[PDB]
Amino acid sequence: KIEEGKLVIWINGDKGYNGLAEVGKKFEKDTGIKVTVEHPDKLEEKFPQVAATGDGPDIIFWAHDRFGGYAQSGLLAEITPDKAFQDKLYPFTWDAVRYNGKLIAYPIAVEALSLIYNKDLLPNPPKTWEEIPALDKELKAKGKSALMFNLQEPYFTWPLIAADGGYAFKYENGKYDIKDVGVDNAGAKAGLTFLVDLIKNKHMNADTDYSIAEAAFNKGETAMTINGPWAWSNIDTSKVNYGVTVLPTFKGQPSKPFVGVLSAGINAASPNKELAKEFLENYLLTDEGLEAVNKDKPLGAVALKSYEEELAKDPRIAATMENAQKGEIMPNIPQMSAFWYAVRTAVINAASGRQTVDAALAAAQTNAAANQASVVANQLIPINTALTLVMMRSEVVTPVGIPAEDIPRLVSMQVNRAVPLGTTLMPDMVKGYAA
Ligand SMILES: OC[C@H]1O[C@H](O[C@H]2[C@H](O)[C@@H](O)[C@@H](O[C@H]3[C@H](O)[C@@H](O)[C@@H](O)O[C@@H]3CO)O[C@@H]2CO)[C@H](O)[C@@H](O)[C@@H]1O
Repeated sequence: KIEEGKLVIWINGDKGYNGLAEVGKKFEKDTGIKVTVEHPDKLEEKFPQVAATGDGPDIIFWAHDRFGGYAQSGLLAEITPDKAFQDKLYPFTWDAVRYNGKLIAYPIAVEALSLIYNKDLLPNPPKTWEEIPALDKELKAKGKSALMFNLQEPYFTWPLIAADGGYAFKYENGKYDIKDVGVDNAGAKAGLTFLVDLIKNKHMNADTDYSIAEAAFNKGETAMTINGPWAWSNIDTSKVNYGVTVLPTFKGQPSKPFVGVLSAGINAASPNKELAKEFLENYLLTDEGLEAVNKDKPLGAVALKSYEEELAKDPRIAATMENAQKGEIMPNIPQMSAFWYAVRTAVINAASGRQTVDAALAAAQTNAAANQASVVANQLIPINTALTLVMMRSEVVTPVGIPAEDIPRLVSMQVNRAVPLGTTLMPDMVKGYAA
């Protein structure tokens, strides 16, 4: 699918890919180089799996946190901006995409979660997490809710987990100490406990995901959500009169969102490295280029100084940078995805009641040092067999499969194909796995 003299680009489905495609059509008009923008599911998992070979796209877009792992594995071309080009972008954004000395991607924009609120339900939004139970009660009476946001992705809960002292890897000297993990300290427990009580007290549902929370906010049913700049386009379109503001504090500490830098990497395997560079440097990272993407879905505070100077005038963007400042830039180290999986698991388990907070975070501290494991058949499993534990073991494999953490829930569910011993159990092999 990668061919000399064409570009294939991958970007996430929540970003402005139609806008990016317009930049691509301008590139093609100038250069004769066809550009195809795709937004695959699980692209960030898909990329390391397929570029491992020589496949995948010429250009990949993601937050910088995933980049060091791609670099560590040799999947990224070292990029070669000249000093004048580097000077067009904020130094702290190049920092985000520097790994083991080398620039491994182009920074595009600075993403931080903010509190989004409906001015016609809550004209004065809460300054603290602690007042939200009371607010939800008052609003429940009016047939509304106070707050909904995606609880299936740790990105969204981390600001609260971090507020009172949770952290990922301790930053010491000038290094991240990957032996000093902070997902199971007192502050982390306090934050996750506070969320678990929101659910226990019926102020939030453990099953709330991205699209549920978005539909509810945009339909005027809940007073508040937590989301990024990319979400503002759809709220605009729904004519909710909304504001963007600083996240609530918890125990008098600011929420500390993990800050991402949307970045564009060039595939080490691409025979279009120069074309990709000229697309990125001369078409995308221009006022016009970024405008076109931003108009589709807002980017946040862009890395390009000249266009940010304009965007910075928007209170929404100032709100984004205030939240950014209170939070922390994500590491880009390879251990970041293991960290995220460990915390994903902990949050989902604690919130659903499958595990206590303390137990869930103890497991997260241990798992942050490991890697996401998948279900592997421990026996020949004939077609239509109801799964028992002795049929399933756990292994760190690529491509990943059903999460090993799902084994208990798999018990009694049926496979729809014969699964040989040692085969990775995939989601499409199990009947009813969608639920
Ligand atoms: O939860 C499992 C998940 O963990 C890792 O995903 C994290 C991303 O790496 C990280 O950048 C961030 O993702 C957010 C984006 O930055 C933002 O642009 C927007 O698209 O929302 C994203 C959150 O949904 O946080 C997530 C974790 O929540 C890991 O790399 C993934 O492969 C893995 O599936």
